[PDB]
Amino acid sequence: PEMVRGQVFDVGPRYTNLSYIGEGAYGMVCSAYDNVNKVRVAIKKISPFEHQTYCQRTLREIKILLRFRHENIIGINDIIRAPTIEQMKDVYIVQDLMETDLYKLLKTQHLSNDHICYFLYQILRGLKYIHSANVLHRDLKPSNLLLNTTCDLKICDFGLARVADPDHDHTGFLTEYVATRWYRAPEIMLNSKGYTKSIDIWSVGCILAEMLSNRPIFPGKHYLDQLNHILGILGSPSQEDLNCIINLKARNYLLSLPHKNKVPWNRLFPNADSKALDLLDKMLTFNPHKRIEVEQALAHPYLEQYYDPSDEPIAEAPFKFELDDLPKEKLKELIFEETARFQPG
Ligand SMILES: O=C(CN1Cc2ccc(-c3nc(NC4CCOCC4)ncc3Cl)cc2C1=O)N[C@H](CO)c1ccccc1
Repeated sequence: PEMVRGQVFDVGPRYTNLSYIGEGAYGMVCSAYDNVNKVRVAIKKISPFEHQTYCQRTLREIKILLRFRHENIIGINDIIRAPTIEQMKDVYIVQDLMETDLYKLLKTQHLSNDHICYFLYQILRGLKYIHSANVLHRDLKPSNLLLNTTCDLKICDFGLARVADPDHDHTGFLTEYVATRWYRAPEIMLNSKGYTKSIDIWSVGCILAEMLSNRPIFPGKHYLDQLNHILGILGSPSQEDLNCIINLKARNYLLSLPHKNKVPWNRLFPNADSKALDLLDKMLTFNPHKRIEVEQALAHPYLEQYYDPSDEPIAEAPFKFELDDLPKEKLKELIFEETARFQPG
């Protein structure tokens, strides 16, 4: 078999001429020539069966992405694994190959207002579909937005995604959380388990802000520093928004802080389109109940040149699947079952 940077890449006969793309905790990714469709593809090798939480992510990723079909959501084209559970140590997930991601693009490229508008439109168009399936992405960030050579955008990495559960969203103050720090909504640190659609809109707000300046808007250096940054720009919460936080630890923390005034968006972003800043403000609302929803965001005047609800599809039914209690050994079985459709047969 072909190897790349040490690892065996058992992807043939269909996929040949591998080039290394990158690596992480997930595994390793290469481009490969697909000998059926005659295009290069992305292939990521995942080796998760020795820890339950890698199994969870892999299964969430697989189940969600096979059910979803949308232009602004990365699909799964093919999955390669051994023919038996016993022999299955790796899963190879085949996906459309994208030129870059919004993280890499933001470190080197100034975005025109027309690019920001188009990228924001596509994020929200994909997110409309996600939310319509009652799913929360929960880790939206520049590196999870893939881009092709014509700036078409696809949301990727559904391994932290959850079915929405707003009746069980409440928790205590400083309750530990998994998703990416700079894009975490203020309520995560105060009283939310991150089980409502509003968590994703916050992350989109952060991404909008970052597109306007090429710098993260709330670059907290650790867990409660993240609220420090947030409140440094939004200013102190209003009496009404505070009264919505019934948890006493969280409310009294907020009351203990000196009063801070709102930094106006147009001084933080002096060159930004004023409509973009109005939408930003509505996505970066402190109170999650008052935060704009995806369909409202799409209908915002900033996006008028693209808004077309008949061309912003929704999912055919809500998604349902839970996984926290299931062992490593059951999750292997489910990944095996979920990938069977791709086997010769
Ligand atoms: O799978 C992932 C996360 N990842 C990693 C990755 C790498 C590359 C591409 C990708 N990249 C490109 N092009 C690139 C060209 C170079 O510039 C950048 C873009 N084109 C297409 C794709 Cl799909 C996509 C992904 C993705 O979704 N994590 C699973 C589930 O959470 C997981 C499972 C178990 C434990 C931990 C995590």
